[PDB]
Amino acid sequence: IKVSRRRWAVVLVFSCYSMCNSFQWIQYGSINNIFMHFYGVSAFAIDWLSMCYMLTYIPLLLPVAWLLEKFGLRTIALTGSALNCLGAWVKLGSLKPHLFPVTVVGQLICSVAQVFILGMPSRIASVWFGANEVSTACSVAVFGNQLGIAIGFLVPPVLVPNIEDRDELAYHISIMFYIIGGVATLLLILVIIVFKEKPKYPPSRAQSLSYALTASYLGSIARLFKNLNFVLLVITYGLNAGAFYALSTLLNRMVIWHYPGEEVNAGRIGLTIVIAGMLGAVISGIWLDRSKTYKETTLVVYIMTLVGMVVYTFTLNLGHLWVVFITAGTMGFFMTGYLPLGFEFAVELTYPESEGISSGLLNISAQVFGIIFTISQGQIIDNYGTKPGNIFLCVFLTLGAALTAFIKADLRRQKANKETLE
Repeated sequence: IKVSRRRWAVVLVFSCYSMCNSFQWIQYGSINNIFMHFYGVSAFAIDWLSMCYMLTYIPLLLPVAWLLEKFGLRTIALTGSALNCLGAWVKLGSLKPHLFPVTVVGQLICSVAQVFILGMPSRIASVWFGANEVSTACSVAVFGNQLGIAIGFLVPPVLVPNIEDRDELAYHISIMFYIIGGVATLLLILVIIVFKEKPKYPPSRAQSLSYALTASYLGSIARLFKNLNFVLLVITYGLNAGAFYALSTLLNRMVIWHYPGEEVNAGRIGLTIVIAGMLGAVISGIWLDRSKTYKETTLVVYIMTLVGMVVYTFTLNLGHLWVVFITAGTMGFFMTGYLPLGFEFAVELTYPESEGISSGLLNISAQVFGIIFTISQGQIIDNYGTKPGNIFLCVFLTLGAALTAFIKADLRRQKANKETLE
């Protein structure tokens, strides 16, 4: 068994166009107050450019999983990169005040490519890396996707200033679309020449066993939904992860409403939320591995997410910009840090069911609640101001905190692991 040096280039290029794809998800929500003026549509319409990523994930998750297991890894990788590249070039045809529907068509194509990209953070690690490197390679793939959102907040406010003149505003928007289109096309060329179908030699003994080994999705889903403990965890995971999508999409609307101007600083808050959360994941992941106390750390971290919202909700309008950075950073520190806790707690409760099925339900719950929260909070912000909009998320996250408390620590995988040893 020998491993090839190509394994690091495979993840590096994958994390690059996953970074580009995540940029296009939030490139409209970071400058939401600017795209409203360019196209003349309301804030609800601009939020759809960030929510169509959520909608397409729900029905396309299962077929893409079947496609990935059928046509291999390279075919899905080419499809995901080409659609991401194709969607970026379609957007450049929408550089007119009246061509908003062209933007939606272009973003929907990028929305389809999101499913083909988020489907294999882990599968790339299995095929290309040995048993020791599976854990770190899977995190690097997720590392790029999260870092794309951080770039997606900081950059658009710098490239696109708040100009009343549509004709001059279109040039600045054109620069942003050209760079993303150029990067996506440049990475699409890279995907063609590096991503191969499989490494020349197996990377680990398990992969050799996996290749030699070579029920249905609906059969598994029935059994997981019989686990009451997992059903509660699915709901609580959706409330937390969905609150992240809702707040990220509406972050520009909340910040600009209380601080006129300062579009560039609103992007910095978005970067602060993501970057702090990226540090939250590694701390929570390391702590959970060492302590192995899945139930207690899930409740403590989930409560801190509620505490983050409470301090964020009331300190946003105090009139101080720096305190928003601290409150949003702490708020984002625990929201993204809860994601590794939810995944590990779900696999622990659903043993020996496949991790892909368990993680798929959590992701679907995240997108379903992301659409509900974004729609409901948007109407509340429009009609009742931004404070009831954030309070609405605080109330729901409080409901999730109680539901998590009733989850029984049925850590059956830990029981199974010690059973094999004895």
